[PDB]
Amino acid sequence: HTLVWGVWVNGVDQGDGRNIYIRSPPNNNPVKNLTSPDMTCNVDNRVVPKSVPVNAGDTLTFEWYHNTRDDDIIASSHHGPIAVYIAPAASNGQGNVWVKLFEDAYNVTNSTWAVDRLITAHGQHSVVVPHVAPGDYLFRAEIIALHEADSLYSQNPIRGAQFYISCAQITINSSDDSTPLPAGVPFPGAYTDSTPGIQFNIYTTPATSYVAPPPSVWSGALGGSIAQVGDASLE
Ligand SMILES: OC[C@H]1O[C@@H](O[C@H]2[C@H](O)[C@@H](O)[C@H](O[C@H]3[C@H](O)[C@@H](O)[C@H](O[C@H]4[C@H](O)[C@@H](O)[C@H](O)O[C@@H]4CO)O[C@@H]3CO)O[C@@H]2CO)[C@H](O)[C@@H](O)[C@@H]1O
Ligand SMILES: *[C@@H]1O[C@H](CO)[C@@H](O)[C@H](O)[C@H]1NC(C)=O
Ligand SMILES: [Cl-]
Ligand SMILES: [Cu+2]
Repeated sequence: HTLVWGVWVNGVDQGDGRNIYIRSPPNNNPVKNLTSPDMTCNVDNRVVPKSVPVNAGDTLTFEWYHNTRDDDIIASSHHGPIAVYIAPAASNGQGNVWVKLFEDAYNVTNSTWAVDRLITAHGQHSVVVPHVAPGDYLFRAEIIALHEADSLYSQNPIRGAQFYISCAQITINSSDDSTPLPAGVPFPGAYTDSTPGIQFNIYTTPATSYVAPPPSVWSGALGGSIAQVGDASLE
């Protein structure tokens, strides 16, 4: 169980964003139903009042918490990958609009899942804002926890892959638009019971074998990290 508190821009904390620039759900409960509209931006998907300003090139940092800011972040059992997508806010998540900007499953060297490292990075991970058409966007951060993913939720509703999904409202101001945004995949829709990465047994299968659900990272993506950029206790 985990939620997003706010975002940083170029290492500058933008302040508490809950129900403000984040479309926050009432709680940190997982989404599990792959066909639910809840797969779009979780269970309380609606325009919230503000939208964070950025430029192409900027480093946008998501910040997750479990119960309170800079706490244990998310329970260690919840091993899994992490993705970020983007879409035009016009679409409100609907249609085939979602383009992936980032992916991190398992790191062979360090021998840690993305989530493992997110605990260590005080709940912070980042992407570099791409050169798309200025305007309003949604950035969808997605944690998949696989602690019960040896079953499918459709066949057993008290197990299955767990999605922790958070949509941030981001306004891109300065960009030259050298890589305009493509069409994307829909959510719900893009993940099924048969998609790879959705059913997987982390107790028997070695993490090295894990393949994250498609789609692939779009070519116009600029990376890419899971690491603390800010100190929240300093404020
Ligand atoms: O460890 C491997 C084993 O895991 C089993 O699944 C466990 C998870 O390991 C465990 O982390 C998970 O814990 C949940 C708990 O079920 C929730 O009820 C609880 O919900 C809290 C929330 O954390 C709070 O922040 C919020 O304020 O309130 C709610 C209500 O109390 O959150 C924790 C995680 O933080 O429980 C799972 C099952 O109970 C697998 O099932 C097993 O197969 C694996 O071998
Ligand atoms: C999953 O969501 C779909 C779409 O809202 C709904 O028809 C279905 O009842 C849900 N299934 C599970 C068991 O709930
Ligand atoms: Cl859980
Ligand atoms: Cu949980």
